[PDB]
Amino acid sequence: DEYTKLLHDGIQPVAAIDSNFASFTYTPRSLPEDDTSMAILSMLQDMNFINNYKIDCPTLARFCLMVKKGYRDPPYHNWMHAFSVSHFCYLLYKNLELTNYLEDIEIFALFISCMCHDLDHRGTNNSFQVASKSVLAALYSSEGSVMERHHFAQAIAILNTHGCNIFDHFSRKDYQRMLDLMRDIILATDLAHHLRIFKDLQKMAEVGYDRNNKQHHRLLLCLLMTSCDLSDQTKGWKTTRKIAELIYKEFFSQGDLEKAMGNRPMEMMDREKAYIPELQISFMEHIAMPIYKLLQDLFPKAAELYERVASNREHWTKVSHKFTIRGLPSNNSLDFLDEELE
Ligand SMILES: Sc1ccc(Cc2ccc(Cl)cc2Cl)nn1
Ligand SMILES: [Mg+2]
Ligand code: NA
Ligand SMILES: [Zn+2]
Repeated sequence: DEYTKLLHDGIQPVAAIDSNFASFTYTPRSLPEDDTSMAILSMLQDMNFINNYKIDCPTLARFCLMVKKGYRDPPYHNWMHAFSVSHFCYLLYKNLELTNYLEDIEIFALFISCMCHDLDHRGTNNSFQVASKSVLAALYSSEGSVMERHHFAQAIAILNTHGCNIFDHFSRKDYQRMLDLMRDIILATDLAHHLRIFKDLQKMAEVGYDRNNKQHHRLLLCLLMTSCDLSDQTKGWKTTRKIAELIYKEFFSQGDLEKAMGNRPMEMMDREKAYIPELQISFMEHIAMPIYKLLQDLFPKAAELYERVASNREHWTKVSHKFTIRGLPSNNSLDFLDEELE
């Protein structure tokens, strides 16, 4: 039983999970899925949020289980994505020393937002609102349908479930503050939102981060959230390769249906038009690398993250020069590439 087992698991120290658990080299997708709820509790305890906010541990256990259950099983947008995004939030706390830059409550909200940010994703994305089917239209678009309102609504539905409100003992002001933070942070996972605020993020990085500037706190939270969402690109080759398989398996299931029903899919969802290495390069150069470059500009200790993403972009570039990979094979695996690179 998940609940009894999670109650019996108490709250472990992070040293009981792995000595590298707080390292940027750690791959949280290596952790067995049955141990991830325990790891969530361990991270919250290690960041001192359980004690400092007087969180009821049974209520938190139930909350964690409800959030996990609120994910479906498409290839990419599942609980293991939310878990690995949440783990990266913890890595930023530990390695960038976020308490020196943000309030305790903003960091707590960021972590809970990471857990909840893709709730009830069904492996479909019809959000781009572009007339072209080109990947470039998608990579530049700053408007869309905002699916992220639903993810937030699912989070609030969990909090409004009897026995699951981890914040119900908060003051009315702190309760509203937490929910407003969750809304803003979850809405920030929309790439259209990121593209709307990009110029303001650049301006912040140019002038320098001001810990006394409240607009800078807002912008930084958005940047950190997107950096958590894309953190699979900051690990090694095997992670970026595996995640590309998942992203495109998910995309192609949508696109295959759209094509079958006589509709034009986005080109990145059309297995006949989607050159995966080239698409990965484009996403990394347009979206991911600039995010981690901004992060490095604000936090010199984040330099290794940018350099990992850049290294992974160069791996995909080598792949693109040696292979023409249009769509995915019938088994959805490009794992032969691991031996090709070394
Ligand atoms: S790391 C990563 C993350 C997402 C995607 C798919 C993808 C998603 C959105 C856009 Cl606008 C473009 C692409 Cl190509 N690919 N790689
Ligand atoms: Mg999302
Ligand atoms: Na996503
Ligand atoms: Zn996500």
